[PDB]
This record gives sequence, C-alpha cells and structure tokens, in this order.
Amino acid sequence: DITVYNGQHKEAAQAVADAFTRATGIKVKLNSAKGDQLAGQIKEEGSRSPADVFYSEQIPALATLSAANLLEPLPASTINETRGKGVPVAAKKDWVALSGRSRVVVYDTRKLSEKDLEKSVLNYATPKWKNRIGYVPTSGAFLEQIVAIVKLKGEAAALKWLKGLKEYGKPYAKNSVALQAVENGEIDAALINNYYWHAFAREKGVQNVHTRLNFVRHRDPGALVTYSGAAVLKSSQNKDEAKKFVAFLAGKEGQRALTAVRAEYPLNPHVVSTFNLEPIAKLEAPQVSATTVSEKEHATRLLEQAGMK
Repeated sequence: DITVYNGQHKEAAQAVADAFTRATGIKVKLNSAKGDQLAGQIKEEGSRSPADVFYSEQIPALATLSAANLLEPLPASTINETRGKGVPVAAKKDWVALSGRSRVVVYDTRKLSEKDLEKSVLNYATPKWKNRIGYVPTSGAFLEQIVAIVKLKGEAAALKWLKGLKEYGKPYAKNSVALQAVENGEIDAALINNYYWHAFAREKGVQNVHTRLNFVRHRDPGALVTYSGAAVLKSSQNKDEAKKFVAFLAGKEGQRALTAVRAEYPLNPHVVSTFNLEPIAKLEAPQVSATTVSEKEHATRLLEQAGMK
C-alpha cells in the first residue's frame, strides 16, 4: 500500500486512487493539502518521509523537489505516455506531466456570441469593456496569467493589462463568483478557469446554463494552460508500487478515471474526456517555463502597482 501526497482536487485524486485499487488491489492513503505545503513538508521530512508518491497540481512543486534531489527517476515508458509538443519535460526524467487546465473567458450567450469576443485576452483591458469583463485579482490562476504575460510580452504589457482591468473590468472574490455573475447577467463576461465551468453545466444541465466558454488559442497569453504531474520519492519504501501508481496516472485507464470526474485535458492522447474537451494540442497554449518564487514575487508586486492588492 502507498501514501499519496495530493495537491490536486480531492475528487480528482479520489477517482484515480479508487480505480487504481480496483485494477490492482493496492490501497492508496491520501494526504491532501496545497501543492506548496506538501513539497516543503516533504523537504522537512527528507529521507524520513511517509510520502511514497507526490500528486501535485503545480509543476514548480515538483521542480523544487527535483532540484533538492528527492525524486526517483521514472521509466521512459511512463514519461512517454503523455509526451507531446508543449508538454513539460523533467530534465532529470524524475517526474511526469499528467493533465492540464486552461484559462478561459465565460460569457453571457443571451447578449454575446463568438464574433463579439476578443482575439487576445489582453484587449479586455480597454474602454470597449468598461464594466463588461470581470476578473479575480486574488486568484492563483490570475497570478499565473500575469507571470505568463510578462514572459511572453514583457513586464510593460503585463502592468498595462492590470491597470486597464482596474480601470474598466470588475473584480470578483473567487472564480465561481465571477461565473455566477455572468450567469446572472450582472456582467457580460469574465476571465476564469475552464474547469470551474464544466462542473457547473454538468451539475445543472447545459440546457439550463446560459454561460459559455471561449478559448483564444493562437499561442495567446490568454490561452495559458497549467499542468499537473506526479512523482515518486527516493525515500519511498514502496517504490515498487509507487511507480505503478504514477504509471497508472499516465496510463489510459488512469487518464479515464480522472477525466470521468474532472474537466482537465488529458495529456495521454488515447483518452476521451467525458467532458466536451477538444484535444489539448488544439488549445494552442503558448510555450512558457515554470513559475518561480521571484516570478510570483514579481507578479504580486505588479498587482500592488495596478491597485488590486
């Protein structure tokens, strides 16, 4: 049996864990918390860590542990299951990308259609959308969006984007709050994560849902896709089946378990989501490196400068 450190959604992790158990008969305990805590928790424990597998929602968390020489190398077969143009690769082949969640723009189909949207998420910080576009300045995805713009266009365009949003758009406490707002007819559209919406339409019933998602594509900064992955620790005493778990995670069946409950694009190409998701490669997400401490530091300071925090 193994103990998994999970930074992923408990629902998404639960699915993979139980399906894994049916397929093999191996029990997988779960330790759930944010991707950061677990990574540092694993740093403090070191060679004396209970963690057998680290199921992180973010790649940096995997990186810090890879840079700290704590992760066990995965068989090329495993890391190959989800290989594809734009997918994150472990320099030391010591962790593997599993799923991806994208940035989107949900809008009110009662008022707007596609021809009514922008070709760049950047054009939303203009007078054309004064109080017509919403955002969540305190979201971790909103921070990633800053970090990505800076990396794709430069600091100048990032701060300009932020000041324009503050000047025109409208801030919402959480992502779901920005979606309900669009669904109520309080605001035309809003910048959110595709996952929060799929789960809303499935629960209600798409025919009772007025909101719709828009994807910018074109390697736009608005097409930013964040990846999740999994890794095994060198301190594992069940490395035998810890590997098997990460291998399941990347394998078609494991991909099917997650996508049966989660709306995250499968990196394994032989998998069909139960959610209306186009192949991940079709999103045309821009190429970007992992976010660093100083990078978040930088983006957070830009939020202060924009007057959002």
